Amino acid sequence: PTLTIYSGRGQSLVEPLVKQFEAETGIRVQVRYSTDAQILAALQEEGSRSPADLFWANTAGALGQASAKGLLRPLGETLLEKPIAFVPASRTWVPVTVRLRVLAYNPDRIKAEELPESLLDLPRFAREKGLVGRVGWTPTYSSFQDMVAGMIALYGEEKTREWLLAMKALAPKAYPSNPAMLDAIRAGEVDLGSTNHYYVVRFRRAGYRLGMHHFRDGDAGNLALVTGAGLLKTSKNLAAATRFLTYLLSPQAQQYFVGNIGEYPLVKGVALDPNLLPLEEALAKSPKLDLEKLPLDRALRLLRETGVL
Amino acid sequence: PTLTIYSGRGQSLVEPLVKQFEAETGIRVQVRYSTDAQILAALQEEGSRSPADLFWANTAGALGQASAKGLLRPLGETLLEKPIAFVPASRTWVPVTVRLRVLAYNPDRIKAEELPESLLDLPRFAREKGLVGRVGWTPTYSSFQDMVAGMIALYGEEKTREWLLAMKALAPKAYPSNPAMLDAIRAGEVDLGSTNHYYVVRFRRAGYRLGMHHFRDGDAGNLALVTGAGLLKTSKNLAAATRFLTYLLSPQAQQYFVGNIGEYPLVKGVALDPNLLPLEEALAKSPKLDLEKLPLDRALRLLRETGVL
Repeated sequence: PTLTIYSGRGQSLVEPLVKQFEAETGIRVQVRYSTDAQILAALQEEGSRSPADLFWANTAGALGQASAKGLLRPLGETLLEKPIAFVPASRTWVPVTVRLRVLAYNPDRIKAEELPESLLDLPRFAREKGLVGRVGWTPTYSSFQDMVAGMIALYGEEKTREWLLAMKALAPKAYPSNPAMLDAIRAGEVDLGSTNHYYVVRFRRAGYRLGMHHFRDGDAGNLALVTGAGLLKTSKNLAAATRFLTYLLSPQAQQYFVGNIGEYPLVKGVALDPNLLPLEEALAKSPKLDLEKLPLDRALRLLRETGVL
Repeated sequence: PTLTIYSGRGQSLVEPLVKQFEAETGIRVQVRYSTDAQILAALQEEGSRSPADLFWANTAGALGQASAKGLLRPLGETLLEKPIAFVPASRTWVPVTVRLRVLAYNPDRIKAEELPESLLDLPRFAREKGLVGRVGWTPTYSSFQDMVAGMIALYGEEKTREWLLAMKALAPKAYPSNPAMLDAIRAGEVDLGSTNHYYVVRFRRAGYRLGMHHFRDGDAGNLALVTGAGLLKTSKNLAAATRFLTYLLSPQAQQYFVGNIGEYPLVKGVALDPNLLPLEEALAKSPKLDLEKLPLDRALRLLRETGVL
């Protein structure tokens, strides 16, 4: 017998936690690593004969799909009472960490106080600072796509399309990863880029003074990016899988998420990092959306039609 | 309940952990942030305006000085049995984390399999590979000076002098901090430099895949840099102070050191980092010196007299 996790989270993040869990509990664990979307597909393709016990996803939207598609078991109050925020109405999965969209910038070139209060205002701001050809983005990156989906949810397709086309008119540089983009900010090739907060945290911990800008509370540019896990209906190892979800919400595992990964924890009693906001301040930043139901479908359509993807 | 800590560890490291300890226990913690050397001066000679409970030091050498001066309470088997290694011969403080001297290099530009087995042979390697002006060091940095002290213990001053003079013949570049030197390694100003392992870890976590060369087991260039904490003879808050010492060895605190700081833990119940060695491998690297008794003053004198410092 082995606990089987299907993970849309990265191996360099998952593996050390799994190894610790194996050592402490004596439970053998096997992990499959794919994208959230590939995991969702495989879980459906495998039907009743899936060996899968848990789905540990990079995104609330993938868990929302798994739930809506009847893959997930309802969770009890013991697990669902643990997180401080983001517990789905479906009560079929548990949020484990949250990450924030932020605006990274070079603080030698831009004063914090002149930065825009809204993402929608970013293209005008970039033209104010003469930044045509001097802004970066990551059009193929999952969280950027999530952010565009939140824009649709808040503002509608037309305003979101308008923004995409305005962004394209800035001649932005596209980077295949967030560290590539942040390196370009450090080098002075671009002066700003929308990214995930923990990439900026990692650069700062390494000694690079990269600016971390938050838009006004509730702005689409601060979208909350919730990760989480659910138990599958197919699970034949429910006690081990419950033990594992418990482990993911423990102070120790949560300290790993904060420290090793740079993400915000969702339980209290975790030591933060001077580069992170207090938890209550972090929770204030995102629009209050149904994160299970972001219109990623419509986001990809717009990104394709506008020439971003 | 209250607790006074004299910390030679940086505020950016100590503060988040102390805040969580306060929140968790209701013990009000007061911290003095200073250097290990300034704290020693206070504990042996200069005095305090109020009694301190704990010396949380950056270095085993400073705790060893405090011990030699008789300023630390003896600890016994109940506290000292938790750490896996590095319990001091004096048994007057508890080891909390370990860091390793390593050789940072740019793996795009340097072939790992060609790097020397001993720090002593670095100047020859560098001269042969035509790397004059392309080696960096941090002459003013505490851990560099510790490594030089390890050299004096292992080799004597005459051998250490030769090495220092052979180094100087490479026209090495001097950097005010480890991040500055690692940035120069990334940028291409130099190709390698002796540093502490966690600086390389932080660079790798940010996406800059700098190399971490370890010398052969026992080599002076792999010196173990142990951090730790001792109870002072002046301690008025003995209950809170012993509770904190226990806390520093707890799974959550140890996870914080691995994650937030990048150091090696000294307990087994912790999730590591794919950029760290397994624990036993890290334990093999350093020579087996009495870390409480390194000739730090001789190292300082020698660095000043060879004009390195």
